[PDB]
Amino acid sequence: MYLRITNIVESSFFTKFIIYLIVLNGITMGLETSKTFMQSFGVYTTLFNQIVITIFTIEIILRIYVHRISFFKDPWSLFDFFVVAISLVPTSSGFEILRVLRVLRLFRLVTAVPQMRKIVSALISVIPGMLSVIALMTLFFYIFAIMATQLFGERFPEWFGTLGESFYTLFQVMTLESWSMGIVRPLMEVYPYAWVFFIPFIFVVTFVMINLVVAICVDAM
Amino acid sequence: MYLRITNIVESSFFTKFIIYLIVLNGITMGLETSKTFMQSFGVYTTLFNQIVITIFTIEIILRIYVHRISFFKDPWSLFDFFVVAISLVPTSSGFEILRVLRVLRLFRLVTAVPQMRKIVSALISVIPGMLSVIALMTLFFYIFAIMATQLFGERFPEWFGTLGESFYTLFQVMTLESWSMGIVRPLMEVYPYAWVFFIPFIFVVTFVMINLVVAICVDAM
Amino acid sequence: MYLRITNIVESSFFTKFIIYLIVLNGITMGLETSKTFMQSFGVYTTLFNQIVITIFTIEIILRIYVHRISFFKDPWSLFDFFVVAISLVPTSSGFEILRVLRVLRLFRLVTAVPQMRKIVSALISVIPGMLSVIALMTLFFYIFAIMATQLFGERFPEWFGTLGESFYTLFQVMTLESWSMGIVRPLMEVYPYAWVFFIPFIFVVTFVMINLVVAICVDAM
Amino acid sequence: MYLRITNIVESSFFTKFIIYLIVLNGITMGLETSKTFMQSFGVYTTLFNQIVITIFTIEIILRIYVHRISFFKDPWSLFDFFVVAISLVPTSSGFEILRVLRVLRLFRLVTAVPQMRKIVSALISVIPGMLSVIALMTLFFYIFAIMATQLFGERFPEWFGTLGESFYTLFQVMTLESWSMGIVRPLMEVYPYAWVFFIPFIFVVTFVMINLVVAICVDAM
Repeated sequence: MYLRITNIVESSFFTKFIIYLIVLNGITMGLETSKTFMQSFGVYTTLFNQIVITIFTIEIILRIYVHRISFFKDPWSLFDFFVVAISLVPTSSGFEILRVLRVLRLFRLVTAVPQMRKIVSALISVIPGMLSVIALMTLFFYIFAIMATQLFGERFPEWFGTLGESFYTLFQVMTLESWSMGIVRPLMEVYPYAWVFFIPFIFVVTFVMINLVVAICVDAM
Repeated sequence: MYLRITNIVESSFFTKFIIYLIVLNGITMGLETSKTFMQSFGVYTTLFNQIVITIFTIEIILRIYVHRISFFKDPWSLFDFFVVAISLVPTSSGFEILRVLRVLRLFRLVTAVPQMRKIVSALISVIPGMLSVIALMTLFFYIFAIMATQLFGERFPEWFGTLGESFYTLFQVMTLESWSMGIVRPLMEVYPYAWVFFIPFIFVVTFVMINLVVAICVDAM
Repeated sequence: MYLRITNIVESSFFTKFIIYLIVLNGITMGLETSKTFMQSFGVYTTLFNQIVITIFTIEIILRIYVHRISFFKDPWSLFDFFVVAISLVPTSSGFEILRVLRVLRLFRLVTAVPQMRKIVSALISVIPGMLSVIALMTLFFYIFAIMATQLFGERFPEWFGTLGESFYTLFQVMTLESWSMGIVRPLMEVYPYAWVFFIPFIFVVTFVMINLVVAICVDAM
Repeated sequence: MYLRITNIVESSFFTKFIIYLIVLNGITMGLETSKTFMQSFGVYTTLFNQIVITIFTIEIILRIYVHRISFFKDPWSLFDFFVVAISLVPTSSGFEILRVLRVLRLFRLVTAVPQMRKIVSALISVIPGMLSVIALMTLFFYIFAIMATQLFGERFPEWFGTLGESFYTLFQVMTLESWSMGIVRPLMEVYPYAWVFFIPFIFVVTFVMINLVVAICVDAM
């Protein structure tokens, strides 16, 4: 029966059918959002969901047979696998994160549809040639975060009282959001030289970003 | 008479004249702004308005005869058409949106004048080679908008209570405006892990935009 | 005597002497800033100023003789001329703008010193191939500014009650500063669809900027 | 014994060992952050600190013998030298700045590890080809800082009362943070034309930065 199913799976109708449900369930997720719609077509949608997830487990099963080991070595199928598994976990139990994470299946539309795979693929290919810099940066944040925690955490618990607190704040300063009016001016009210810690941080972190950008452009060209 | 008129439309004086009015109506449009001016040269300008729209419906007609089917296949013509059309809709009735959209006619200066067309044409030519990414992103915003609405809309109605409110807020976060001080810090007051939903979102969204820019730059090369 | 002076001006000592005073007066301007220093070396500096400006008028005079018409056709000398003229205007009379504008002479250091001329020259060379786009943009702002003045100036006098008010605000939105929390969220409290006017504005204005950037990189390469 | 030691320093185990401690002291540095941890493994870590700095002064010495004059001519060596030196300065005395600067040792991980050196080296190599612009800009900030101080320092002490306060504020405006809502709008409440000093400043500063980026990108190509 292998080739029998292998012809169903490998078929056109099959994919088109799946890609059909994606956009269908996708639209349903947006309506499941409305408190009103839920009072009307409430159940209609709830059932439509259990249906799709079933149809999708069947599909993922068929695909594994038709691909055996190859499947669990294909990034795209792996995703499809993991994304459907989450959707499988009972509506209740544990936290509703999983209940929310289910919407991640709409990402199935990137997998199932070529071109999308193309862009995503092209974007990710760039990541590798950025890890050296990304690593440099994380070391940088780690070092400055530890320094900030012990330089301002005492009098500024909210923004630097912790290593993670400091990580968050330093990240914020990097995006340049409210860094002066929101964090450094207030800080200088107690530590007049805090600017000696942040301006440099801003320069180094900005310079890198600039370079990083350059890299991608020049390397792609 | 075809060739008779066709020689008027195709004439220099014709274009130069139309371009003359554009800049004139254009200038008079900025005075129509002054509460004071409107108390003096008020009517002068009002009449001058009906005059220009007249002359312009004339011009648009002639052009259609001299071009027939070709006119309604010319992007620039079409624009000129739809922009003068609006300007035609009666001063009253419905809403004043239309009454405001009239100023869109000053865009005719991009049409009537070469060079401007080159830039607009050059800018737009790039759009098509961005649709794969723009689609990817929209999908992304859609998925995260749904998640956010069901994760923070209960306690944060203003920013996430709705799918559309969430779209707006997520766009704001993308432009990085007030994302930390104004949205995420407050959010973490109730949801300590909210940073796990927004930092990644900021990374993905930022990465893409970076790439997209590379593309505009690389492809032009 | 021409060649006599033409040998003084054209000399090395001459330039080095001028470039010397620049950095000298430059440092003096930074001290003239201190309320304290002004209570001590107050006059010392005030005289040192009248001296330099004199020495500089002499210099600019010599240069004109040694160059005649060529002078008033050299951008760099013209600047030097205009910048010294302002410094000439009496300390009193009119407004102190001129009194402040005097500090513009420190820009003499860009003129007098090569390399600086080089960079400035290279930066400005780019401007020309940006005017088409810059023009497009100014038209854009003009049109949207007029629209905003008549769409929100009534209920938001501070930010849109005027054509110029609107120009300023729209510029702010372009730099993306407080555009949502600061201007559009508040605006939507009265005009729920204001986002339909600003998001597009943000996209168009951002797209252009992105392109503009690309241009310079690609054209320079 | 030269070659005897020279074979230890030059050995793999030597480097791997040093790199081992870096990551160890590194990890222990993030725990030294926890108020709690310090109440438990408090001393454990404290002693482990004196141990590492010891081992490191040893390592730095050996290296100097095996390299002599070459050591104090190696940027990376020098860094390792000056970073361990600080870490040597007694826990007490003077200020704890030094006590905090100790964490800078984790930067040794950039030194001791190749690849990291490549990036840092690659990033820095670009700096030199930016000094002409960086000089131009600094001149610019200096001139505008002086002007601003004498134009708004009287009524706006916090942001412009001083040459240095002005430097800080102008830098903030350059990063575009809160420049309108937080600085210029308030300013215009007393000085209606302040927009004539800041928009141009924003244009010049933005233009340059754009170019500077082009340079990093173009030159790498």
